[PDB]
Amino acid sequence: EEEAVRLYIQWLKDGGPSSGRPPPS
Repeated sequence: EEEAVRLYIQWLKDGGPSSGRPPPS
């Protein structure tokens, strides 16, 4: 991957679109 994901999935590891944050983008 490209950290399309690795900040994402990972953001998603954080809880995705329901994280305390928002997506990688």
